[PDB]
Amino acid sequence: MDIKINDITLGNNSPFVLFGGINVLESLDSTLQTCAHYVEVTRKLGIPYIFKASFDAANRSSIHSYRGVGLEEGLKIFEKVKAEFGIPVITDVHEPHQCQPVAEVCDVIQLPAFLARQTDLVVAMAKTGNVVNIKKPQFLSPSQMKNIVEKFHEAGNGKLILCERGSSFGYDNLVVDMLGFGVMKQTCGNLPVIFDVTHSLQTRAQALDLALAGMATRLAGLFLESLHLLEDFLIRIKALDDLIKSQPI
Amino acid sequence: MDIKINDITLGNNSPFVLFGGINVLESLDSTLQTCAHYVEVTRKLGIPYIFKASFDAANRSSIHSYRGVGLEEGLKIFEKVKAEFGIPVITDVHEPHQCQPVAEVCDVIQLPAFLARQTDLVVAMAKTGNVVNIKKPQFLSPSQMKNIVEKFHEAGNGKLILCERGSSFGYDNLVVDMLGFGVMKQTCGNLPVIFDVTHSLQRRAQALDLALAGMATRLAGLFLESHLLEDFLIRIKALDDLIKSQPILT
Amino acid sequence: MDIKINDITLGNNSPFVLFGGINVLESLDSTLQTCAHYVEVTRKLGIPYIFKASFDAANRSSIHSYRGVGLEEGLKIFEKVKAEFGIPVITDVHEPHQCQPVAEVCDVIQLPAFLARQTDLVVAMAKTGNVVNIKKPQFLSPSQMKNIVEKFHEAGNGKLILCERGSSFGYDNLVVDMLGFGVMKQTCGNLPVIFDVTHSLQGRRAQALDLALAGMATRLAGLFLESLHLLEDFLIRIKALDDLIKSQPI
Amino acid sequence: MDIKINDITLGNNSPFVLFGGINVLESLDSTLQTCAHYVEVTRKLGIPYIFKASFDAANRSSIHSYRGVGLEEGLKIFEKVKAEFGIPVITDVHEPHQCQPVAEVCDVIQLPAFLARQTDLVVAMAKTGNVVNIKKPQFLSPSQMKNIVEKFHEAGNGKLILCERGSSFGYDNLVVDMLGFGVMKQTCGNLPVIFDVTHSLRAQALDLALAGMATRLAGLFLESALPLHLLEDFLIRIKALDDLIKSQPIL
Ligand SMILES: [Cl-]
Ligand SMILES: [Cl-]
Ligand SMILES: [Cl-]
Ligand code: NA
Repeated sequence: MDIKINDITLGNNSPFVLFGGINVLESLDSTLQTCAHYVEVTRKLGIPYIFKASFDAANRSSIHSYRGVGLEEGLKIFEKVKAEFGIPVITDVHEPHQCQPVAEVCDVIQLPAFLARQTDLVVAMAKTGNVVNIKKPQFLSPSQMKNIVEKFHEAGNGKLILCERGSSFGYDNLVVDMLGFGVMKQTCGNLPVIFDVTHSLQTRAQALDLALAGMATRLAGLFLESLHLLEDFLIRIKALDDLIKSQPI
Repeated sequence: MDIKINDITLGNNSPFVLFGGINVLESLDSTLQTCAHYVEVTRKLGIPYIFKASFDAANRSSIHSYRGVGLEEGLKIFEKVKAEFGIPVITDVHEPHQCQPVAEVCDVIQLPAFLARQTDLVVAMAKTGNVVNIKKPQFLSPSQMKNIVEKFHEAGNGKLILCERGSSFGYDNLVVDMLGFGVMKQTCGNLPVIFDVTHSLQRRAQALDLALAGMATRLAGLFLESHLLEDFLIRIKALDDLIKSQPILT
Repeated sequence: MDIKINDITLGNNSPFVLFGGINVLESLDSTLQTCAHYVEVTRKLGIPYIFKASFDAANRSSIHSYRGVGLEEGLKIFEKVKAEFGIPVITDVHEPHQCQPVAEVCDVIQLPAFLARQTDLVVAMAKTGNVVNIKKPQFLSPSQMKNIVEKFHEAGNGKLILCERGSSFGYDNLVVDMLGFGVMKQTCGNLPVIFDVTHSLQGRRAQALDLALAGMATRLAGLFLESLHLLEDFLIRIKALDDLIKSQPI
Repeated sequence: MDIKINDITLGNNSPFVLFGGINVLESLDSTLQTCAHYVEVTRKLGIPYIFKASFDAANRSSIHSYRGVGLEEGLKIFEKVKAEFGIPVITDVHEPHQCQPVAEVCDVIQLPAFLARQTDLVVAMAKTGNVVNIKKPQFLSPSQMKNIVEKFHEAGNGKLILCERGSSFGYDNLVVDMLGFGVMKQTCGNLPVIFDVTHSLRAQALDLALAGMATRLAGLFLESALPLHLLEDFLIRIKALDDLIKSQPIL
């Protein structure tokens, strides 16, 4: 199943889409400058591009840590991003009440990994009718993903992306099971599967090897965070994706 | 470090405390009935007991499964449980705004595993001044519990219980690392550590083996998401009494 | 199923048997000293005891590392240990040809964990008719032990002990699944199950005590352990727990 | 570091080498037939090829299951393969005494994973001077491969291949850590790394093989286990990705 995001076709047998941008929104001008760069690079490489950021640092590690710009100022920055660039955007939500007004602005809304089993947030996300990105928790198997998709379907929204970020492997370590992408396609009705290579690594030659290996299994998209390093990175990812997508299934 | 919960002393060198009750509150009548059974068994054996229930069923497996009575009517039920049995109670909270009103009635407030890194919730829980049960995520290592404890301490609350639930072990399976109890005591100032045996089991023989193994390491309490109860508790009490009666090694 | 090893009765509902000694035999005199210590402590505590050592260093870390005294001198030392102390002994074998000569002298022969699926070694060990200790590989699940047991039975030997040594847990780490003991008992005919606490690991001997107590709480036939009187202090506590567990009806 | 195996160059920056054949040697005519098919297909696509089989199946799922033709007859069969097709061959050794007899006939000798820490066997394999494939145990981390490599070096043999076969992942189940390849390259001096996709496990073998080879590897290790007739379709896709990845500079 493909999904249309404005102009963009996202699917497991389509050219890969890049989801990319900043950990946490800090200021308008800082964001425009990051986004500008991703757009120029993707535009000449001809890679469809969706801008990502959080407006809220929900898991900030110290009670004195930066909070983010908050919802109100974050949606303003997102509104500026879409008007200046004409691209879709994606952000995460952590509370049912945030869902409707986030979804008014942001093309894709994201269910945070920690919160995948929070049923009221699932329902409030489903209700908006928007494309939803479901971040697979490190503690859930690719087979348990259908249970979450079932909830979204029962609540009447089938426009779902599944997003891989690694699996718990002993203490304090992650491994990405390259067979899990296939399992998710097979049990979840060939919904778009994308690969969050950045969070898979947190526990760069390493990021390139991992991104290539995951994209070799034929995926809808790549999901990251951030002289000319991105561009050279994406040239290599595009070369692989083009080849893979050109072979019959 | 011991924690006083009304007339109960909770600590890794005190007689173990049983936490248990019902999954989700629906009615007063139904709650009082379950709680009465726990009370009668634990009283007969002399085991301290804290009644546990959710007012919001936040991770129900179907979206349309009953969501619980909700905050307002839930707290009314908890009030009547406390009045009728004279025991402490515990419930989980989900948003910052819930913490104060819940803490007015519930002696222990519980931080759900999936919220354990939500800084706003941790702060609002800390500010109640109540005893807090921290449920350990199955993907978090025992040494990472320190970081959560730290956040609570920064926000002014040291009355913390750590609740073991098992660890991710390949796909689907959980294993309980019996060494992780000691790592938590050692790294987290010997806060009371309790063992949620049920979650780890996703059969009576299995629950018994696992509960006995954990209690053998010397723990403040046993946490169920559960004369069947009585027979099980007779065995746990036997082990706990033996272990606790002996001094920690020289 | 219980096993007689000379005068010792090994079984999951019998008093636990301690297995211990040294890693690699170095000389007759230091062997006899180490054994005397274990014998002194276990006799005074009333615990049956089987001495263990390797005559071999098959996995020695450097090609220049110490080899051990080897089979011929190894077997001589085991003869002397047995004549001096009148206790059974246990050693590992890594090659099929080693099995019959080693079994001449050693009461129990041990299938190293790395080799537990090596069909020729299984067969050669089985043919000796001796008591065999099967080390569960860290990479095998408890439900797979039935397959190795089945092979030993096809090769004609049912005097089998199963030995837990932990399971792979990410890179460079082991966890012991306390539910595995019960799975082995249930699927392998209640053969004696023993717990290699020493290999399951890797303040600190705090750790070995915690692990040993947690494992013995599940009701096991025996324990593998290595040594002012730490061994004594550990065993007093393990024996108290074992006596309680074994006095409860299953 | 590259290794020459007769006229084949094996290396992490060279066209991938296929190590393929069967599990256990069973009979002469069947072996030759299966080898013929591998040879035909790899020759057709220009893929360097090394025939693999065991003469001693040491971990059979039942004790009286056929162990294989044994050393003497197994080496005769390998001789016939090399004579008929003119390709290199690879087999596993199980005891020190086997190492010399096997190495005089076989181009690559393999250290089974379950024996990987047996020092006596490592020493005797090292002393042949033969190219050695080291099979990484599923319970061993990538950074611990350097300890095995060091024992081989100490005994005088540096012609070593590292073979990935997956890592234990909970019970009864394997995951391949795609970052494990780079760790082995970095810590073991960029010795050739190959990927045993068969023992790491359909559509799956292909996904897994393509992911592995995307990280830039010296070879692919499989048993036909694949259906033998779909071999060409499988290899066309591997070769396409390998040719892409190898054609770009590193970094
Ligand atoms: Cl996660
Ligand atoms: Cl092992
Ligand atoms: Cl292995
Ligand atoms: Na208060």
